[PDB]
Amino acid sequence: NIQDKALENFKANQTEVTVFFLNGFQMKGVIEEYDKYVVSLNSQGKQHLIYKHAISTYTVE
Amino acid sequence: NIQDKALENFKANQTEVTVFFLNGFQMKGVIEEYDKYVVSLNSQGKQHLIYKHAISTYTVE
Amino acid sequence: NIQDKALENFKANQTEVTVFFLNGFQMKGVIEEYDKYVVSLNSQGKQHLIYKHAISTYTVE
Amino acid sequence: NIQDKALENFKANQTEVTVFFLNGFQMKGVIEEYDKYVVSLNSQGKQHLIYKHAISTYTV
Amino acid sequence: ENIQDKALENFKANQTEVTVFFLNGFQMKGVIEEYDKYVVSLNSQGKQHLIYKHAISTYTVE
Amino acid sequence: NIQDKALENFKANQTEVTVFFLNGFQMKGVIEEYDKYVVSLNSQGKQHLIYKHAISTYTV
RNA sequence: AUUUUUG
Repeated sequence: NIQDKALENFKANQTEVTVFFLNGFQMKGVIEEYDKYVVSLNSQGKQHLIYKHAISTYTVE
Repeated sequence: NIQDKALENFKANQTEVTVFFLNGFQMKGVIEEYDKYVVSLNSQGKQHLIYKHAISTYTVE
Repeated sequence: NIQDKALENFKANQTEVTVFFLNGFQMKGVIEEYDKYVVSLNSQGKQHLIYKHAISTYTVE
Repeated sequence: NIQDKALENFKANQTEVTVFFLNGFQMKGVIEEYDKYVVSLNSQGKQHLIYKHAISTYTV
Repeated sequence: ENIQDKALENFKANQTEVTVFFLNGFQMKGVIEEYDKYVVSLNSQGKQHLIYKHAISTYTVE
Repeated sequence: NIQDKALENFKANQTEVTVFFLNGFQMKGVIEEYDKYVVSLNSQGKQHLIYKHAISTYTV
């Protein structure tokens, strides 16, 4: 299970991740929480709740 | 459940959330009800029964 | 399950809903009958068997 | 289960149905077979095996 | 009752020229080498292609 | 099952895989690891955790 | 509502 380990890892190290969506949209932020379907991303201070079915790629720095 | 506890929060407080669809379009309204597949959003008097598969993110102004 | 309760209501009350597709297209008709995977709509005479995966939102007044 | 009741009468009566795809493109033909995921459509003279996930609506 | 695997089968053995249609509009021609629940392997321009079924719209011959 | 076989192979010898996304875009790299849903691809120095629902084709 | 038909 690479996913939970990766999300867990980001959440922990408070890594600034770039989330690429399927429609070409994107947000740079920090993964705060997450379950089987969503992912909570703190970006520019505002909280964004994201469905994984919309996410495409998670990229680091 | 990160999702459900978030969906209940908006629901309970009549919070004004912005819903972003996978097609870029966005809607603002209160979360009247929800379940495992859809979300009912009261917005501008009219009721919108929205499918989760068509949503990508939730946020507040 | 809010989805089914809302659809029987649209089916019973014989109310004219507007179906918004993911690609931006819209159709305004009446919800004949439905099931798990699809929805039969009587819009502009001819009938249409729509997949819920193509649907974004149901909008009533 | 309305999806099958619909896919049966189209096949049984060799009904000419219009298939609209998610991208808006539309095809015309007769449904010959179908299972859980795909549907075999004969259009003009060539067979097309189509995944339901690629379909938007059926119209007659 | 499962025509998907009945169709993917005849193709494989007869190495018949199949034309794959992607949802994104793309096209690819070739012979079905292998397949399963989630993917399909199509051999085209001397190259191998492992394709997700969720990206495919339709299969057509010739 | 061809998926896990192929995925494991590329991962075995760290092959040069070209991943095509549903939007036609492509990224060339080596499949580090993978699971039922995602795939970790190192390409151009960066590491990308990609969901299988977002991928279209793998090429060698 | 997270890898082939309420996606």
